[PDB]
Amino acid sequence: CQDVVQDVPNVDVQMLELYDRMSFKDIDGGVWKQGWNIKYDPLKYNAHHKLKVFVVPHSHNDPGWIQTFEEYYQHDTKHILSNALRHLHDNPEMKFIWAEISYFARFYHDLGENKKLQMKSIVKNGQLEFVTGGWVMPDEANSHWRNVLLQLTEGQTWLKQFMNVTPTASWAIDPFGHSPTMPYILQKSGFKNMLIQRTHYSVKKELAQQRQLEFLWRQIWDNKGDTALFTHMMPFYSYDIPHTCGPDPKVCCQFDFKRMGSFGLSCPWKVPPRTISDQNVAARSDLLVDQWKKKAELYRTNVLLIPLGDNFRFKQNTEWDVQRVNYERLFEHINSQAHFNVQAQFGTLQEYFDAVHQAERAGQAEFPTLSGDFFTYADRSDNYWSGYYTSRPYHKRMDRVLMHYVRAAEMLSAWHSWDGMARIEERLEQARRELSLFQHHDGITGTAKTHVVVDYEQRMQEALKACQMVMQQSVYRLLTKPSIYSPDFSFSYFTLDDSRWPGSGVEDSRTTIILGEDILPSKHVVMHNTLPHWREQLVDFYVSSPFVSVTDLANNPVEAQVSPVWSWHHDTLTKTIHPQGSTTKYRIIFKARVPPMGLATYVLTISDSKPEHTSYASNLLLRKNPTSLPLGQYPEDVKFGDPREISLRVGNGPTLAFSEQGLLKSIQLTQDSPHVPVHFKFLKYGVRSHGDRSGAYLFLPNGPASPVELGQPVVLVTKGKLESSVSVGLPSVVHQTIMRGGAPEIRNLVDIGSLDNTEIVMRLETHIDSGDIFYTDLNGLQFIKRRRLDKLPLQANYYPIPSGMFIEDANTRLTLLTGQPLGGSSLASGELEIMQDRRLASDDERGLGQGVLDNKPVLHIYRLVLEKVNNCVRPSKLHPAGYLTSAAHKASQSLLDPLDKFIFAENEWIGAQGQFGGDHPSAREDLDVSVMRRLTKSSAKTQRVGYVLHRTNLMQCGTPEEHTQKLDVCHLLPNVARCERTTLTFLQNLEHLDGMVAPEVCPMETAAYVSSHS
Ligand SMILES: *[C@H]1O[C@H](CO)[C@@H](O)[C@H](O)[C@H]1NC(C)=O
Ligand SMILES: [Zn+2]
Repeated sequence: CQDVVQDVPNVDVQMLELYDRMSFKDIDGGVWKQGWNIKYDPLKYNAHHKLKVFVVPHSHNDPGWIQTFEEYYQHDTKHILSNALRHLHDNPEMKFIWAEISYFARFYHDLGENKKLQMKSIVKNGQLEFVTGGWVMPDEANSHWRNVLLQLTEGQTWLKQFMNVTPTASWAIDPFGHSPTMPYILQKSGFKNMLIQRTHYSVKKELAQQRQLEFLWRQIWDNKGDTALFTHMMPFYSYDIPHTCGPDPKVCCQFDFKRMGSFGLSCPWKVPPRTISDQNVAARSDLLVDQWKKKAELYRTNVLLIPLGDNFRFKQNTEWDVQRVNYERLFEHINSQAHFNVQAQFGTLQEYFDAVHQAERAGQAEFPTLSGDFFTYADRSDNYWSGYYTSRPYHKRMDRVLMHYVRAAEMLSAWHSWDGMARIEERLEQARRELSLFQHHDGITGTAKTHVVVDYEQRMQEALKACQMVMQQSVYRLLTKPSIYSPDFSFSYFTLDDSRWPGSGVEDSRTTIILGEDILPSKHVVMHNTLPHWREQLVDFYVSSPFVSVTDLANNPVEAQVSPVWSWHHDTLTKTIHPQGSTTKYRIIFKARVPPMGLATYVLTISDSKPEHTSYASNLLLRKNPTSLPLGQYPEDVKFGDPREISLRVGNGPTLAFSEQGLLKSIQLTQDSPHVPVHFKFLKYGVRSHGDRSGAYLFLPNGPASPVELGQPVVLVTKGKLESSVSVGLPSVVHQTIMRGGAPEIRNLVDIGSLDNTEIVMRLETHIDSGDIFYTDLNGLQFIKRRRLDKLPLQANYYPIPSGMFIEDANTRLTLLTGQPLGGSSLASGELEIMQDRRLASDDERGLGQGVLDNKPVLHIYRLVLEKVNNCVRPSKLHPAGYLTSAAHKASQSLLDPLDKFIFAENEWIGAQGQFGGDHPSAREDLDVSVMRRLTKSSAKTQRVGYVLHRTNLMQCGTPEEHTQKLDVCHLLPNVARCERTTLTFLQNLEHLDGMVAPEVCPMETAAYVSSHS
């Protein structure tokens, strides 16, 4: 295995190093506004060395943005695809590329058989080519790598089944900045090439000057280069026709033949296209070939890519004709005029890349190596697209909840083969497709119109219900004596209980377990653990009495804690935000211990008085002018006091101190150790009163953030043996710090209300001497080093925080893990900050046509890990990556893949069993079974189950941490007949494995395996 820590890769371009050296000056470069006046030697091309030009027609189709998926399908996309089928069928030399399989599958299934056959023929013959082949073209900033792989697999599995093709070239022309997670997944999924477009204009200029726009993009930790994927970065400001023929848009716009009047389009540079004729073709060709030869100067081979397309293009039959016939007249002239030394034709993306690599093999070019990412994007001036790292945060959090429910539903149901009447495959395909659709670069990004956001939300709610159905049918089957199991596939044997989604204060969605001597004395509950190691975690349920005790199924008592159910109210009469306790519902909390990829059953039983193994939390309400807070049968009376500082410690864990405003002020790791300053603070950013305004995409603050004025907030302290917490009602945020014996959990119930033109940020202030360095993750997969640059504006220093961020010095590290993607930064040494929500009244001129005024309450979740790192083996100061410690990684897993909780619905569960998975191997802590999916339906004689195995890399800090078992996924199901290593989409077999054993993977590697069972 390669060492991902100690060997700094030697690459030609390392983006952090490039950023440190670049000046980012925004000067007027002439017609290429953000470049320079390109010059070329006319003698470079001649009869023995011609410029080969591939004009690649395309149409950018968004699966929701200004209209919903279905509205665009009906108004635009079905017509584009119907006319592409007709025009390509009738014009053999015409070509077209297509990226979004969600739309193509919607179209293809509605075609009659004759047309399905014509479509398969134009694909098989190379006229219509799929590029990437994912369900969508995903956002690359906020998306989790597991969901980028899920959507890629959904689209490619459909293409293999119906079209018999698997794309090996990727096309990503619209995500707002680009992540190395894409080549990581694509290279492990059979790809050979990829193309990107939205990168900072200063980066395009710098790389163009060195002819480094084509490069072998490897991961930041890859010393050998085996992760490398050839990448083509487009050079100009847009993928539209005016910015794809060459450097001068006033000229290129004349070659977009849809802009002459009858289509309602024109050229803003004021020179319209003119129909090509025999009297003007020489002058028009002279202008176009000049643009092409200028573009060619920015690249190393004699093969040139010229995209020809824009948003929802190629819709009307007359548009297909006007573009095709005019370009055909230009090609016939150009190709017959030797003095141009050009051979131009319509082509596909794969044809371009195959010709580039033929040139490379002929020794005509060598390409530079590159590592790093392409965030944060700016398309012009100081307009940095860091706002969408936070926009519509409710849905960003929903993404992560659904991510986990899809994994858990696919894994729980994979253990058995199911009859078709159970509708398991149907519900899982619906859930995978709605979560996949939301990965779109106007979905999770929060950049769609309000009614489109509602459509994505409704689709995801249906997907969550589908996952719940599959999960509860699977738990009932896995834990019921076989000869007793009698399923009704439409019945709810269990209901899921989720404590953090939508969350307390967001929706009252949880069911109370109703017990009583005259109705039901006890209730079975079941926990699932999707991770491949034994895991303990506190779990809580609402119960109708405080006198409840817990047992495992062998009837062994389990220690439990009961606390009140507290809800916060914005009291419009007293004008204060304060908590109310329930006098008939209570929370019971206990530690569940669950096998690897397994289930564990417990029983909750009511008694007439305080049970021996259940304790009760104390509660203290700090505020001036308190009023009583009765709690029904709860056995401990609420105490009151004036605001004051307080300290809490649960178990042997850290001791946390809080200010009189209920905000953390210090963390003391052990009895002996020091009280380290760690202060939470809430601040607000505003919007500029003149100049450009922040909107869904852009973050354009009117200077550094200002502190939220807190007043004298109400603080609630709950102290228990198993769990303690401090909660405070601040303006727009109920902020909660929860302690269970390890790193605290932070929950913010964020309701920005009607505060227009405001972005609320949560900042941590420490005295850690981090300087200008901080680390943020990319897609939940890797941590990359960031350097704050005072030569760039504040918004350029904001990066996506898809799952975590940290700062450190020689001795101390503070890591904040997140349960949802948000934007953040470290704007000064010792600080971390992360945006909570943003409400903007203005549109930011990128096409959305509205501000962001549809905010709703969201419960954000986090874990805060302060650690000593002086003993850790860390990368050298020149390495571009960082790595988590064991405790930080486990804290991230506690947020993203918590235990699932099921409450048995009926009064009695006949045939109930206590555990499932006790014999499953408990794998080393850095290994995860990211995906477990049965790939065959019940009628297949040979069953197949696919697994994606991911190993992260954790720092070595001196903990012996030992005894774990080897995990061989190919032997998790019995009767194994074959084990194969496959691409990550499961679509191609790469290796037949000896002994039917699937090896574990190396740190930072991901592999897929498929086991076959007789
Ligand atoms: C397409 O798939 C392979 C090449 O990928 C080809 O040999 C096969 O005949 C085609 N279609 C079928 C029958 O799978
Ligand atoms: Zn788009």
